[PDB]
Amino acid sequence: KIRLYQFLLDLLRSGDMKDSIWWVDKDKGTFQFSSKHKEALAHRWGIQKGNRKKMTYQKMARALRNYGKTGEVKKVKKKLTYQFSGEVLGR
DNA sequence: AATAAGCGAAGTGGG
DNA sequence: TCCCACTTCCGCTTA
Ligand code: NA
Repeated sequence: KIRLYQFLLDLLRSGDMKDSIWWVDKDKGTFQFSSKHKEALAHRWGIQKGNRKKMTYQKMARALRNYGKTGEVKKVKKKLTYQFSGEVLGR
């Protein structure tokens, strides 16, 4: 199945949930979730994965934090904001 | 307090 | 066997 970082990058490229997620500086790979509309995007991730339970933004962000060490996605010190690596953006 | 974002041991999937 | 890539659960911290 698709990886979480790829699901997010694909959404940003397609624009299909523009009210839930958006680029901040696409050249730098920085993006931000909507405070009010991020849960709908989390729900979509869980359904795409076929997980047993309903996915929540909290659980999705718990997965996102695990990318910090390997580098695919890092948290930015701004509300709801993260940054893809150059390697992820290049692929 | 109420609300929200952010943080970081065991269970599940598919190798 | 034992890692992948999360998922789920739980408790805590900061604003
Ligand atoms: Na939140």
